[PDB]
Amino acid sequence: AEEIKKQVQVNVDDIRAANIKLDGLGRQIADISNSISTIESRLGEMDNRLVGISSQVTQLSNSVSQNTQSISSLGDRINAVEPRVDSLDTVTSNLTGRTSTLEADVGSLRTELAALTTRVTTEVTRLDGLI
Amino acid sequence: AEEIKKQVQVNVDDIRAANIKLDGLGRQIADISNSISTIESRLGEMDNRLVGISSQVTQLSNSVSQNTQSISSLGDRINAVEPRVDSLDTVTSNLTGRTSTLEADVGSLRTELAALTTRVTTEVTRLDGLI
Amino acid sequence: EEIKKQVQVNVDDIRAANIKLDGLGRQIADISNSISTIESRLGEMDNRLVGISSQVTQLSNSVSQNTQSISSLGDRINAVEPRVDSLDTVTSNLTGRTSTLEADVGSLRTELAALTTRVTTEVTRLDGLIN
Ligand SMILES: [Cl-]
Ligand SMILES: [Cl-]
Ligand SMILES: [Cl-]
Ligand SMILES: [Cl-]
Repeated sequence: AEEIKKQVQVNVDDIRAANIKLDGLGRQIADISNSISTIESRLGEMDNRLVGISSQVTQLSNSVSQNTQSISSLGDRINAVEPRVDSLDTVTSNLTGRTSTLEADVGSLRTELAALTTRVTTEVTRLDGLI
Repeated sequence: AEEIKKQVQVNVDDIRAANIKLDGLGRQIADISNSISTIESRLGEMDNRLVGISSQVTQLSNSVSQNTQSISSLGDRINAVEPRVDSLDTVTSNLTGRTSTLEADVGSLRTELAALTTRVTTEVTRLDGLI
Repeated sequence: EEIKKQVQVNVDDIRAANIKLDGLGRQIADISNSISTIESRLGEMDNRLVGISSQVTQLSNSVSQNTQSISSLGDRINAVEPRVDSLDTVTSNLTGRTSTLEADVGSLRTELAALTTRVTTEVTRLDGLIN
């Protein structure tokens, strides 16, 4: 029949349009599959960056721990030096005052020795004059 | 003719069902393309975040490097101070002994001069008596 | 006859298109699984960046404490050094004053011995003139 042949031909056409659509979707899918492989490789490149940064942070963490310890060692050394310098300031104050006292005492002894030298002359001259 | 007509309608229905299913698959693919765009935008935000993290790690590294150098300089300055304080301990210990010796010697000279002073008085009184 | 054959060809073509549709459906399901895994990897990456920044901030605070300690130690060594320089100078002046005292006391020692001998010489002489 005429109506039957016409519908059959419309179905042939519609099956062709559905196959065009299937071909288009297959290409969209293939391209997406390929693009996800590149995204996975972009993730790998970022993973590589993070491994290098983490390695640098761990190296810095070790350096900070060494420096915390070195600072503690320097602190023990300056802790120890300071009282030794305080003690030298005390000993030098002590010696300065004792040196000034010696210089006064030697000066007094020098003048007293000159007075006794003069006295021996005075008295010997006097006694000699009486003889 | 009858069987043909019935199968032609089954084909009309099956072609329409295939089209509806193809349209549903197209919408699933559009959703995946949207998921891909979001993933790419997350990766781009991570790249941008890495500019700040790299900058911060480098700033930290440089601060640690400066501190390592400061510790080295301070250690050299304490290494230089220590033997100077050891030297001053020696210098002041030897000066202390020389100051104590001078104090004993000046004390002895003072008492020896007092002995001679009285000897002069005694001998002059004696000689005066004989004249 | 021709119509009957074309209708069965359409049945065959619809069945082939349905195999392809079912295959594409499964390929889309697989791609959806790949996307879910990528989203999980992004979540892990996001936290790996948060973990690095957390560690860098913590380390920065430890470094700040060490920079502070270094400044403190630097203030202490800056203060100690001029005190040691001063002790070198003061002890050098005290040494010169001690050497001068030793020469002066030595001289007064010899002079006092000479005056002791002079008193003996002169008393013997005066006794000789009287007796
Ligand atoms: Cl290391
Ligand atoms: Cl972050
Ligand atoms: Cl950071
Ligand atoms: Cl006489």
